[PDB]
Amino acid sequence: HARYRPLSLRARQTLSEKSDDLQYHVVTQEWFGERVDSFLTCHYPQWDYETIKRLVQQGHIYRYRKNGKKKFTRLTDRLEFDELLVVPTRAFWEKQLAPPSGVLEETDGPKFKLSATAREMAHNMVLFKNEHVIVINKPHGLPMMPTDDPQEMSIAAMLPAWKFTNVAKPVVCHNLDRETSGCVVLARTRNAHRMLGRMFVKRVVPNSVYWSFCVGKPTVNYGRVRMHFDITRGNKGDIIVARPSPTKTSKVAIAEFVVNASALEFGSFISFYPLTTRRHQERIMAAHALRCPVLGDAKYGGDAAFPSSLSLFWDPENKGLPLHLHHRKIQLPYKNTAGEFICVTAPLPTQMEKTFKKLGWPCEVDDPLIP
RNA sequence: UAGCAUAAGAACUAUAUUCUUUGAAAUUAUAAAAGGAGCAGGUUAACAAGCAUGUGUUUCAUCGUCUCGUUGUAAAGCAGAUUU
Repeated sequence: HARYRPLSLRARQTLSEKSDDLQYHVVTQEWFGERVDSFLTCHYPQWDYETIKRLVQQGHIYRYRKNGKKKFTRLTDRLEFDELLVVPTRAFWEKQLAPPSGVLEETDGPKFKLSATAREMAHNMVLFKNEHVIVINKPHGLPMMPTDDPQEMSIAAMLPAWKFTNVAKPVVCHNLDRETSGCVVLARTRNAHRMLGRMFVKRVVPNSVYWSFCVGKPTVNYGRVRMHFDITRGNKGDIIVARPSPTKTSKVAIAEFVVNASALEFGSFISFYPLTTRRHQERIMAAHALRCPVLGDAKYGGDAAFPSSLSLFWDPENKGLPLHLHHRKIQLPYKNTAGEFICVTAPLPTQMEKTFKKLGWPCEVDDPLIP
């Protein structure tokens, strides 16, 4: 909810101590030795153990031992005689600036019906599935989140389709562009989502690859690309200023590009291994840092991503050419029976398969750079 | 402020007494100042009851979209580097 401001540690402590919306449960003879978690579970049936643990471990719920200081306790610590246990209230969470933990609130929303054809499409889309995670081959044209036009299809909309024998639908762990296809990961459970979210933040060891067909050939076969973006809002779209040097408000974008095989100076096949997440880092780096736009990228390589070189295969005047960028070989923490991590791949889309076949290069090949 | 001068034989001498006289130093000492290399820290940054010019607005992030909007989070979150 709104009216929640970012608070430093001192500000949070000051607000917590000043607020009068606190309930003090006395520890009597009957609840002396009872554990904190059991006491809270008994006294707050409406709350969930997740909320209990979050509050206790983040300090929103504490105890006062008459010691002149508020002790912050673990869930496994025993209580004591004639001591207070301070717990906030709905008033504490709402009528002030301190935001609550993202569980205790009772927010809810409606549902949405899906057609049998859509469910079958989702089932065919699914690639890998276990008790924790799903990896699906998101197509080219479909978007991930709802578009500026509410009446449009989306992966978020289709999410309930692959709610296999689970009460709650999975949650997307990361998002792809509306023009890029390939693997996308869904966490089945909330704990799985929290654990797997640490993969998609900025990292130094690549775990996924992007196969791209780029017009032109970079001067070097393998290398690293680093660009600092200063995304800002514009009239309708957003401006993306890219610079080589850092800046206070800029965000870095790092990738490792390997030219798997280049036909000639006209076209090339590149693999991008990103160490960072930014709006359109792969496309921007291919277009500017490498000076080799993707074969279907009109947003950056306008009139240059559609070359007359491949007039025999693709019509240069057909601006609807799908982007020749494909997410592939996402590596997951979960291992297999052989002891090695699970690397889920996605088959190349129709256009990239056609281009590879026409150039004579094989399509189904294992990328050793992502073990 | 009233009281305090003066006094001649017993010979090293006894914890007892607050008296001989200061009531306002009207700062600025310390020379002055600017932006490759050296040392140190941090790299799990710094800031955050915010921001913008009384008003409008959640924070940070998941590679959305052309304003709209899904999800997580309220830190287990956010700069830059992660090489031998």
